[PDB]
Order: sequence, then C-alpha cells, then structure tokens
Amino acid sequence: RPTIGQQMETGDQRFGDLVFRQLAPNVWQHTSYLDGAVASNGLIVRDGGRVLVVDTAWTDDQTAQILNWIKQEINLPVALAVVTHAHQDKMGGMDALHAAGIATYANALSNQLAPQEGMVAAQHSLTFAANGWVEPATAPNFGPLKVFYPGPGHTSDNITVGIDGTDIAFGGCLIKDSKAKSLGNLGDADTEHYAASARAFGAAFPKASMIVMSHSAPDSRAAITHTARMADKLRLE
Ligand SMILES: [Cl-]
Ligand SMILES: [Zn+2]
Ligand SMILES: [Zn+2]
Repeated sequence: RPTIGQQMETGDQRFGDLVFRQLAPNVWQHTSYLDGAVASNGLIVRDGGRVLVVDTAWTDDQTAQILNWIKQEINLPVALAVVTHAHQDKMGGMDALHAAGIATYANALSNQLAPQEGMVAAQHSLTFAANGWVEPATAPNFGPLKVFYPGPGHTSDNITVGIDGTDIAFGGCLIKDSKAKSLGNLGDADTEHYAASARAFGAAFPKASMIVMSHSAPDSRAAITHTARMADKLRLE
C-alpha cells in the first residue's frame, strides 16, 4: 500500500498522520504529533546516494512511517540518524530505526541520560571538544551534517546541526521562534547557561538564514536573538 501525499493550503504534504515539507533541493522537514496535540520537527537530508535523518518522531510507528515516506519518495538507503536530545519528541522512535538496521548517534550525555528519560539509547556516542564542535572521529561520514554542542540550555545534552551547502541550521528544542512568549518545557533546563548556549549556536552557524526548530515552523535568525533575550530575562528572575 502506497500513501498519496495530501497537499495543504501552506504547501506541506500530509502523508499518514505526519507532515513533510521541503526546505531545499535535498532537505525536508518531518513533523509528527502527540496528544492538546503537539508538533515535533526533525530533518531528512539526501546526501548523494544515501539519506541521513535528524531526530525520530514521538513513537516507533510514526518513525516507521517516516522511513516509509523516504522509501516511497526518495528511494535511497538511510545510512544514519542523529538525535538531538533525550526526550520523547527526539528519541521516542529509536526501536524503529534499530529494527530497520539504521546506525544511530547521540551525544554521549544523551545516551547516559536516556534510561532516566524513558528512552532507548543510541548505538553510538558523539563527544565534543571544549569549543563545542563534535570530535570528527565520533561522527564518521556525516556528509554535510555539522554537529555542535552549544552548552546546556533546553537540556544539559541538547545538540545542534548545520547543513553544509544550504542555509539551514537545526536548533532543536534549544531555539524557539521569534514570536514565542516563553521558553516552554523548562523542567530539564539550565537557566544560568541557556542564553550563552543559544548565542553560541548562532555564532557556530553564522551563515544560516533558515533556523529549523522542534516546535514551530522554520524562522529567521530573529529566533536566535529572540530566544537568547528570553533566556536572559529568565536568568535575572
Ligand atoms: Cl513508541
Ligand atoms: Zn526536549
Ligand atoms: Zn521537546
């Protein structure tokens, strides 16, 4: 059974109970929902003759449906997935990736925290230099994916990804959009270092003009400065 895409008034395409949006010739945003209802975004990148995934959906079934979409619309093997912190929205579908033979990667800290956060750890751990950049030996054949740990923010373990050859960087749950009224789920957050991490993210990917994030539509760099400003407000109490 194929699924046909259900095009929307916004140009997203519905496929099952997921939404897919093309951001650039070789980059798509994937969106899944949990019940109110709550959107979570990740990315799919075509890199020559393989596909790379950033984040799962909330569930194994939704993540399986992402894999079906890739099979049906791109038709290339998924070489690896990178997940950006240890919460359900980002790591809730690991078993589906593992069932499909996909090699998975996460911050070593994300893997250490996963059992406590109710998550399945990834198979491989990314480690980071003191300047925040991924150690290249721990992220082999990541193609255009540039992984950067900006410091504690939304969580202690949150990491971020830039896409070489595009103007796209993925803030994950660290960044919120330019109209956001708060910083959201602050249960696991570092209120002291959040602002510095958000600015570190901006400095790490200075040529990114499209900032993709977990919980709203892509936004400009205004999301970065807006998030930092809200993070400062908070730190001063
Ligand atoms: Cl599940
Ligand atoms: Zn989170
Ligand atoms: Zn989240």
